[PDB]
Amino acid sequence: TEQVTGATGITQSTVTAPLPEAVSSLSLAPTVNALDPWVYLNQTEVPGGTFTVSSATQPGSVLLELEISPELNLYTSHLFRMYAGWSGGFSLKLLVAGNAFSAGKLIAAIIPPNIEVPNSAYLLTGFPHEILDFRTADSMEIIAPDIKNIDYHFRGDKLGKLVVMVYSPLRSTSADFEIEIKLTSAPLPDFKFTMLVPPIQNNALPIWSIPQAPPYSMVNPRSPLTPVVELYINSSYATCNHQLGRYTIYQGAIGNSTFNPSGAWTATCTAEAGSVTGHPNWRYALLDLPDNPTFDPTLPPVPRGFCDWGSGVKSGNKQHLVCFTGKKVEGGFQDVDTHMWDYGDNETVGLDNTYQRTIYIKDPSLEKDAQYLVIPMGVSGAANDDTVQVAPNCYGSWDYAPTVAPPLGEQFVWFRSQLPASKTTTTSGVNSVPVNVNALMSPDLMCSAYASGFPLGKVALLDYVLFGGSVVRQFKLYPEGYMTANTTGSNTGFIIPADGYFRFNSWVSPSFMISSVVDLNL
Amino acid sequence: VTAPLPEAVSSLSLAPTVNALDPWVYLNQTEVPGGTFTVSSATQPGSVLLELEISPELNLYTSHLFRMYAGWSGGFSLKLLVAGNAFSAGKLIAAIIPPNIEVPNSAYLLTGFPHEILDFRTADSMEIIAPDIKNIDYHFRGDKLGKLVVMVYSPLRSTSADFEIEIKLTSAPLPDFKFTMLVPPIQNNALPIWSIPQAPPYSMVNPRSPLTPVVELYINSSYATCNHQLGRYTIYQGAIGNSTFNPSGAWTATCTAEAGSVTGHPNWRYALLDLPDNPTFDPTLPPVPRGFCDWGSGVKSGNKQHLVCFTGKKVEGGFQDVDTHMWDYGDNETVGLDNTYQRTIYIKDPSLEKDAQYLVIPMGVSGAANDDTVQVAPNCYGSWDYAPTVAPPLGEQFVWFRSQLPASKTTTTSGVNSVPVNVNALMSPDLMCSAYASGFPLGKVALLDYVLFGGSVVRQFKLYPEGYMTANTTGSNTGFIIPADGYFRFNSWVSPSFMISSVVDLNL
Amino acid sequence: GAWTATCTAEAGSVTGHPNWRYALLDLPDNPTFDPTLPPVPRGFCDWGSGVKSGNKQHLVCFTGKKVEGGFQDVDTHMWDYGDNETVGLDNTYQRTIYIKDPSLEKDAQYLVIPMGVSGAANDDTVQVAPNCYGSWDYAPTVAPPLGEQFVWFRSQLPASKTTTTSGVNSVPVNVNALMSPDLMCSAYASGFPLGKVALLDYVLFGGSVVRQFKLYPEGYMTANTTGSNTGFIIPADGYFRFNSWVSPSFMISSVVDLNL
Amino acid sequence: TEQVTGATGITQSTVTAPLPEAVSSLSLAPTVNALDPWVYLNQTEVPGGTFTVSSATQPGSVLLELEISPELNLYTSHLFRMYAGWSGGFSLKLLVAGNAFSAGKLIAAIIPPNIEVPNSAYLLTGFPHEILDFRTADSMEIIAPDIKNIDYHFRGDKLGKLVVMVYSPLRSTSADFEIEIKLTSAPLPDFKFTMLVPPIQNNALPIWSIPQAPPYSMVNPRSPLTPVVELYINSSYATCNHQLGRYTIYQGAIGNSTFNPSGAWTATCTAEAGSVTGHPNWRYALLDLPDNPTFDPTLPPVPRGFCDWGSGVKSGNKQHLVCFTGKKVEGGFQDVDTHMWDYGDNETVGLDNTYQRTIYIKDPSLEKDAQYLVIPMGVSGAANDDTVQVAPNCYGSWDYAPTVAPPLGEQFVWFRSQLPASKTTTTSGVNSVPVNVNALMSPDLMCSAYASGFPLGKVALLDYVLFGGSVVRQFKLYPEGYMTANTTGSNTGFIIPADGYFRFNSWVSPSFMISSVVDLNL
Amino acid sequence: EILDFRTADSMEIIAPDIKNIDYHFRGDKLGKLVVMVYSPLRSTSADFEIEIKLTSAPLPDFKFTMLVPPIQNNALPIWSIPQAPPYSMVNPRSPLTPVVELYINSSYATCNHQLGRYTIYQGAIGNSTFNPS
Repeated sequence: TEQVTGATGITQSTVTAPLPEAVSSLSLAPTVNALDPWVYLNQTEVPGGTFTVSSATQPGSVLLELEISPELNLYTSHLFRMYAGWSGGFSLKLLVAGNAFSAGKLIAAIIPPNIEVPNSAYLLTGFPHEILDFRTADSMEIIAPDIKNIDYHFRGDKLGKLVVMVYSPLRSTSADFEIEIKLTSAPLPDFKFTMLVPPIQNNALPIWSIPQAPPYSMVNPRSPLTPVVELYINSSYATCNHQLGRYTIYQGAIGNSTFNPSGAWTATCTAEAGSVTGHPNWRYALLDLPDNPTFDPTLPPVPRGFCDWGSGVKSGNKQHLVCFTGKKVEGGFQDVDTHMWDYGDNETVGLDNTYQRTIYIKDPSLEKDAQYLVIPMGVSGAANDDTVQVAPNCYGSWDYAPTVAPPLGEQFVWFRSQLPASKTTTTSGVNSVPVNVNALMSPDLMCSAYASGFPLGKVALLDYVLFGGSVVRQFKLYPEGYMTANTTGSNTGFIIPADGYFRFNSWVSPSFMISSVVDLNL
Repeated sequence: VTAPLPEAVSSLSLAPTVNALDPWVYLNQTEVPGGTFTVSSATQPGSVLLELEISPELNLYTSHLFRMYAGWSGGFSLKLLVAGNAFSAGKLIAAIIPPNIEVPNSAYLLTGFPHEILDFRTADSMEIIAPDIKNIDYHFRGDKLGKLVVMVYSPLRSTSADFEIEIKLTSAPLPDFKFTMLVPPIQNNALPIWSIPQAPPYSMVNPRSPLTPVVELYINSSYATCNHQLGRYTIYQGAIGNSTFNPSGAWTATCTAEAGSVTGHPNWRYALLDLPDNPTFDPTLPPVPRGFCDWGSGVKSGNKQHLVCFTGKKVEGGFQDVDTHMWDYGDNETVGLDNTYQRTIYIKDPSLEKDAQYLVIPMGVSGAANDDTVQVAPNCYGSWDYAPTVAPPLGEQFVWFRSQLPASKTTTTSGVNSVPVNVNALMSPDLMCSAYASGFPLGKVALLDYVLFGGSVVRQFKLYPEGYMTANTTGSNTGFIIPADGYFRFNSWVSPSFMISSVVDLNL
Repeated sequence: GAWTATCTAEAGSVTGHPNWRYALLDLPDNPTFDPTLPPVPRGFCDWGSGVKSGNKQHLVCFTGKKVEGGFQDVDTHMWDYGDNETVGLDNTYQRTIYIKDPSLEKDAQYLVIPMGVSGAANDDTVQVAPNCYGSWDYAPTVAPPLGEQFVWFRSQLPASKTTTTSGVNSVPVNVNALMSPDLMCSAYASGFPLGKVALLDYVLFGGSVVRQFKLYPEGYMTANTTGSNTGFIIPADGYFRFNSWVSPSFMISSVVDLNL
Repeated sequence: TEQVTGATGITQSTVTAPLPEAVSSLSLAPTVNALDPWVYLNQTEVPGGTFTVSSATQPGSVLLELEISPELNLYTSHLFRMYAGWSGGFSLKLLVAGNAFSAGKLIAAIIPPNIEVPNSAYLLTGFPHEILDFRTADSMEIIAPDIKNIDYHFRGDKLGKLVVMVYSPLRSTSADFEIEIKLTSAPLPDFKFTMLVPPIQNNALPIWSIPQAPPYSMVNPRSPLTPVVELYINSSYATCNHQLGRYTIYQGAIGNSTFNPSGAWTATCTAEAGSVTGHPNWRYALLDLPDNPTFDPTLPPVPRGFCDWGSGVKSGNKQHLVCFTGKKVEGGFQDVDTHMWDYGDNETVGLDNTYQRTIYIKDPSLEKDAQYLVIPMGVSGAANDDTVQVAPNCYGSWDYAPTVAPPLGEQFVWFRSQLPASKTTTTSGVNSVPVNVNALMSPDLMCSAYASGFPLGKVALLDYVLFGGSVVRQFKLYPEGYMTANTTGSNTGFIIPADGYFRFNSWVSPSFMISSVVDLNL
Repeated sequence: EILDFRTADSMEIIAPDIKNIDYHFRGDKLGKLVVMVYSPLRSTSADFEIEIKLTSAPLPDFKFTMLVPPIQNNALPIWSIPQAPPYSMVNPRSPLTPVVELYINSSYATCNHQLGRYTIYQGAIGNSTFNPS
């Protein structure tokens, strides 16, 4: 069908099925559960279906990739949580923003299941497909068939994918009119469910309901016992090699990450003899691991969720970590006092800043092979926020969290925590300096995330309401744990408030660029 | 096509009295109150531009009749007008929202609802019938209502025009639409038409600076946000904070004046404001007397910043030897007290009597204080529902009621010399007059025409329910002025997101 | 806003009791002294304390020499209207006014804050506004229809006496205003039916006690009163509410006993 | 109906009647005079029907306002002069300039009679109406009905109005393409006249024929006996408070304005005793008013059309007015001689510069209560063109002409007159200085205006032909008397020639802005 | 409907059941019947209170539904008081002393007692108890 615009211009509401539909008989299905007709009639936006194509996007890179599955339409996905088996295709719609002054083509091809998706103008046309002009636009209705060899799917079956790619780049220099694409779908008339079953499955919940709580209520994994004073963003902090604050939906807490940071914040050491030749006698001590009684590489080499300060790579007499320390005694501990301690030993690499039992202790009179408390508390010496930020190098094979960096153009938003500075009037020899701690992610959000497991291949785009809805920033939360925001400026000290009320916006693809922009320089 | 969901004529048999309407009301078409919004490339995707409800408010004729009637039924034939251009890129999807049903943030989900779409480029408006979804034979007053939600089916990719598009909605009750239960024409619902009496702003009063006529209107980018108390008013909540409908009466005040001296620098003496309105210093009622003062000259300036005041010892019959005296708020040397809202204040008089009421007339300001300093109202923190600090939506600036404050100098050694300054009042009770007279449609903004030269020049301002007016400004300047000729006039109801078509060049 | 005012303060000497000097009110609203526009600045004052009292009756005022930026030495000063010794000028509306200050500069603007009264002046004396005659369509004098009395907005004016020899001491008195702009607010908002008087109910004790008043289009409010008293007062609790449109001849069913 | 443009673009010739037509039976009409069919077929431009809408015009302000009456179409109006009663509607056409690159809507609503016309996008849609797009344009044919409660109108009946307003503002930044709107009309087939009557009525003549005469032939009311040396324009001369040169079509000559300025230029005074304390003894004198023998406020306080120089507000020994003066004697006057005279007295305000009998006279030996001639002649002292321009302040209740200022953007064009300077070689004590006089309007034009009374609510747009048609300026003549031109520059000394040949262009609304522009700076 | 005091004949006004719903449950919002003095007693020659009684009867269409056991929290239309002399009643202020008589005193303008106070809705108020003894 075709229609003219308000005046001039021409827009086509194309409908076609690039690949024929082979409706299954559902004979093997024990019971073919029907479905509400108004669901077929109604259309919904596919998760991650909103991809924007500008004149800068390279031609050939795929912008959208959807598995033909009940997850496409919200209603069908929610029902699929009720049922067990599903069948039938989907009527996907491509809503395009056509102006008749733009110039370019997009191509939508249905990739069969178990077939790799290529990304190039060439080499992608082979698949059954359709080409949409940007000047025509308006709702190319793709009848995405249900490519099947079994009569109806069970959970986990590999599924065909619809992929949209820039067929011909946008070039019309009408002053950078980007084209936004919305994709919607709904079950085809042939779609049917089967085998009703209690509604608890592995489905990612179609909408993840964010508990309306503020960040300052959240705990700081790297700095428990310290409220999250504000959310924070820095350009310099490219990567994050932390092991205490790191959680993911799939693998759970990683490395030293724990869901009770305050609970595990404490640790103990055996205080083995010997010391390095530093001006203050730094007696060695080995952290005792309740979970690793038999020291082996596959488990962590330090107590779960112990410490992540990692002040200096070669910190000698300039930087230190300060901690309460007391000798274990009947009941509790003996005269617990603050002391300047360090990871491993400065004298040797691989131990200067790593994760191992061996650690410096300021206490000159540290008893040989006596259990000693250690509370990392804070930092002293010449440390600063960035020196704290760099976590110690973790090595071995103890499933430690790999260091990660945000996608180009985005930056890691952190849960900034203000660390009080403890200073002694008497000559205890130790004076913690004011410092701050940044946490990649807090377990509180991750709890609701685990409840509403992310849909595979999608990314939680959470918009952060700050001033009662007047100001709404947008942070992209990745399933790996880190949260990122699209930033244009280049500043290290830019701040975000801690008003709260995180809310779920929609499911977007990792490549998706946040429409909202945070000017760090501003 | 035109009707995504066919209307279900209700038999109304349950209605005690079927109140028909003039057929010509159905025949005629007209724009709807508040059904005006601006869509622009700067708009955020997935953000509902506008939300309505199938209700007699859609048609102004139907609303006017609704003031007479208690019950009503039927949908609304709605026609959507687009101020589009050829360069425009995008489509609009309007999805009728049955009551109790939530609205998805995505157009791909809005498509499921009974909807209908046009193109920005096409000129002929599209007609969408928005049926009334009823679970009862007819609809009483105050019940939940199905919503009409307009969403940009496609945002502005080309954006070659780079100027927003105006949308206006027209509605018509369906032939099946019927009223019932005739009642006296007095309803809490907002009147479709707001009639603003012609009163020049100078004819209005300045809450911040009584006794000084509003000399002009002011615009300033520097004054990004408003934290004032006296000026603020609200259509719904009435007066907020210290603000009162009589700034003149509340201007006077007094303090018990306990015999105490300043601690950091004992050149001043401490006095506590009595609270006739608040019998006891409660954390919920205002800490300062109703409508007293919000100069906030000093932030930490113990001496350089000072407020003037006519002060006198209280005696039988009246006060004593009322003389100018310079004063401050709380403890200048104290954090949380140098500039806050509480009883303690500075007093210049070296001699202050132990617990004697002193007249307090804030009068004016002294020292190095300036307009910028006074514009910053004292920071007040507590649990007495202080008036919240507000700022205009991005792209719009506050318009204030500028007032001129005369200076006062003394040759004799009274030690007080009031520096000349200006004052800015957020809103006027004289405009709240007609505001309260005619209610605001919920979640809608009044668009006011301000006429200066007998109609030759008009400035359009948005007046929000919160009580603050804004103007679209392309430029950025600090000292921009607007005359006080007057003749405020109501234009239309617009959504808060609406952008004023007219623009004001501040750099001019 | 109109309360403040200024006078050119020309070099004129008082007659009768010396030590006072004449001053002319400047007319920012009225550029030039005209027989049609008001002779005094808009909304200046109408105290009219004295009728022929050269010294017994007087008005207080905060006055200061006008200079760049602002006024100078704003101090209380005793003042009056026109020529207290002159018939047709003692109590009228003309730029000429008494000034207590012995030192008045030749043609310098002075701040004029009418503030309050002084001397023998009392509430009755202030209640009599100065007689104004001319062609400037001054507000006509009005009286209530027989059997009804005006209801006024009483206000309290604090006194002020000085220990230092400033020579000015304000006597405490009250003030009565015929109508309030805060009520004319809604009056203008909703016009009056032609030739009809609004009958409004005034509620004092949360509805326990009500008082019916008529609000005439001329601005004055009246109440039917069987008794006759001078000092009768009514609480200011509030809650004015419109009852019904009535003809001017209407007699309020409710009655207020003044002797009570 | 619809039609495409030369290529692309789309234009609609809409026809519709927003309000139904109720044709009267004309039963009560004694005789229903028919009307020439070709008049119905033919279309004409309505007076004031050419209103231009640009992207700067505020949305909401009404641009056009036409009473549905025979005055709309020229032919019908001229016939209506022949007849007595009229009936029937009109087919109004909206000719729009649509480009398909513009963007905006205008709204035309038929206001019923005796109903106030509002001006706002909202609050105006209630009336029966139609919305025209600027991209479609081309002749929306509005069938303006004849809203009647009487079967056929008599003269003076209130009539419904068609009002056109900016429904949606023009914004298309195609480099300031303003849109010009022409409105034309013609009687509907039902239109009929009745009761033929001799053709002399109160109708404004449909076209006002300007007598082809030059300004220098015109007289200068403020300075008779002095030819109008040129037409003149000044930025500084904002308002005009003159009482000698002021005429209007409706109320006739106002204040001291007279149709024989030269005839009344003379006056006489009684020369009452007393003088002010100025260095030269300025004897007082009271002007005798033939029309005001009993001095009363309602009539003027000075002789009709006496004097308007008004040199100085506080002119003492620096400025004066000079006039021939002679003592009345048997026959004529005794030794009439020039003398420096003044309005009222400098010593007092309200008399310094006002209109009253009392006036200064230079003559030291001015006889008490002796009639004396006064001929204002010219000016002396330190006067200049602008000091002369300011007329004296007029006060009282003698129906004096109110001071007026032009609409914003326009300026008062004047009839500049060059005043010869009389200088005495002998010590007569008086020396007139060269000066000029500006006149708001001359009675000569107003004579033809009275003949062709202006249509109510319209303004005479007269184009001034100067160089034989090569140069044609445009001056808007308001019925109040003043003539104005749209000026862009800001200069006080800009001049217009006195070639002549004023010609009538068309009837425009007061809000109308002259298309032609005069650059004062140029 | 409007009635005049002077007339003795009763005026019948039908009080319709305004329903936005098929039928009412217990506790729903209901249309109110309001009686107001249309014109005041300006004459006041009587100066005595005029008593008003209201009588009602269900309209023919009036109908019930959903039979249920007869127990509801609503107040009974008729209140039955056992015949008990006040001296047979107990005095909270002074137990052990029978209520000798009922007392009126103009001087006792207001009551500030705690023990005596009782409330139908709130039961005992302040120190008051159902067993003063």
